[PDB]
Amino acid sequence: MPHAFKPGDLVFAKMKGYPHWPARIDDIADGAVKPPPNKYPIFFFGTHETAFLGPKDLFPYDKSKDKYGKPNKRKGFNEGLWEIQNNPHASYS
Repeated sequence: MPHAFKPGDLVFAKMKGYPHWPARIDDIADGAVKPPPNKYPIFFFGTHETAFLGPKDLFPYDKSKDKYGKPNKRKGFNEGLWEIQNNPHASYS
């Protein structure tokens, strides 16, 4: 049975106007800006952007990859598919 999300969890993350996007729950670094309550720092593979999102926008990677894990025209997307599959815990700093 599911736990709450934790840093390291791999997901597809949904934002308005984008397709479900390969992404991970980031750790918050010492000195870094904390999310709002009930929100998580989400690192998007490929674009290496961060946004803050609640669980309603977060789709666990393993369950959803068959639906979402497919090339897409958008900039950064296919790079992001490579990262989430081949080195999802790396530093992209």
